[PDB]
Amino acid sequence: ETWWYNPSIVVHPHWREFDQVPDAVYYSLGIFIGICGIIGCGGNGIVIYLFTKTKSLQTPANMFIINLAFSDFTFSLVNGFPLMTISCFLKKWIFGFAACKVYGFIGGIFGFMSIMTMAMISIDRYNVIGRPMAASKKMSHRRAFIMIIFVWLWSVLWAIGPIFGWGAYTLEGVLCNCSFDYISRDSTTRSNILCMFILGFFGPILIIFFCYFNIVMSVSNHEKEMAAMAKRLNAKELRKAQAGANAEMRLAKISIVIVSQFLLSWSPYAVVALLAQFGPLEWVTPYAAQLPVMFAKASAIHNPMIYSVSHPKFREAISQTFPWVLTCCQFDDKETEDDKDAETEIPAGE
Ligand SMILES: *C/C=C(C)/C=C/C=C(C)\C=C\C1=C(C)CCCC1(C)C
Repeated sequence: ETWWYNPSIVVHPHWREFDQVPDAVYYSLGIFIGICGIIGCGGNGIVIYLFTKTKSLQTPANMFIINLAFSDFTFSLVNGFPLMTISCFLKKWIFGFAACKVYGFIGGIFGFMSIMTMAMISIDRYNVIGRPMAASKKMSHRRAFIMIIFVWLWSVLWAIGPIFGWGAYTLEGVLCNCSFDYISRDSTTRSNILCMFILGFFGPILIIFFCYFNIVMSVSNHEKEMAAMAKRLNAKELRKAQAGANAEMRLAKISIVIVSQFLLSWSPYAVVALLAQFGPLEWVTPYAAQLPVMFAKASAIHNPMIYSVSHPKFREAISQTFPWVLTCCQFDDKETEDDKDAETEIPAGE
């Protein structure tokens, strides 16, 4: 009688009025997300593997990197193959309501976790680079451990609403994947949406901007300070300190790119959702929602590749364990120099 009917999940009327997209579209969708599964799990596993097992990557702050990779790993796993990919190739979500809820909840829980984790990373950056060299503070296992616990609590908190009625996780677009309900406009649903956007999204963003804008409005605070101590009878040994700042600065840079990646990837979909909840629902067409959600879902497969082309110590480790990966991005000793000087200790004024 209909092409959208699902015996397990009641599809919202809105997605029911559209014609069914072509077969080629479903197949491309499944192939697409399936490849995010491969790259995502593959790439994130490597970072988790390499970071937890390499000695040069054993600093507390790196725990955030691992947590981020775990987040992205699980997102790519659950959101790709087999729940969505298989659903696409059958042009139907054949896994039941319970799976859909788990799917949507897992998508949100780790989506909120990746930015909040980034927030914790932006904080570390502010303590090492954002503050003055005299008060510079490195991350401690204690601190880091507590921070990720906050991350986990926070992430689960703002994504579990729909699990208890304060919102919902159902099918969207072509009905082969799940997410939260941004169509229904009841008090309950709308409050959870507002909470997701404000607490889950805007929240960590503020932390980010407040930390990076704070690192920018301190580049000069540091510019001067570097000199005052430089001519401060600071001998050739000064170079060391300088290398350290370069090394840290590079990582801070990286942090911003992965954050930029996240925003560029999620902001579109976010917007399409808001239109459906506050604007012309007629704009929210099958592709209007689908294509931008795919872009968002792939977000969880980028950091690893970003790291592989800009992270020196990490690039080192790869060359030493899975060198084929660095083919087009060949590694060289010179990439780790700044870390050498920054750590090479001076023997009593040398
Ligand atoms: C494919 C499945 C998806 C995208 C499930 C998403 C769930 C969810 C609660 C998402 C929340 C958001 C982000 C994460 C970042 C961008 C803004 C939100 C609030 C849409």
